[PDB]
Amino acid sequence: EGCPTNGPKIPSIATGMVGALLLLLVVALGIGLFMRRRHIVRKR
Amino acid sequence: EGCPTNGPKIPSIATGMVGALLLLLVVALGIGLFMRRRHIVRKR
Repeated sequence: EGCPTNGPKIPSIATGMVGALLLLLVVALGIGLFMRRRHIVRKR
Repeated sequence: EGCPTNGPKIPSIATGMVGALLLLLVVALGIGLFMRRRHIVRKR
């Protein structure tokens, strides 16, 4: 209105939270599928 | 010197690349140690 008042805004650092979550899910999918596709043998 | 010239500088978005890599390594360590510590049984 007249003076600078902090409101509902997100900083730049937040970028790390988004990219982290996104990639996190991507990595999880890669590993899992890797175990499924890749065969497995019983070893003592 | 006189006019605005782009140089060797990094934007804010880069923050996502750093946090992603850092966390990525952290998560990898957690999972691994989890498998090592946690016992395992042979199941068909």
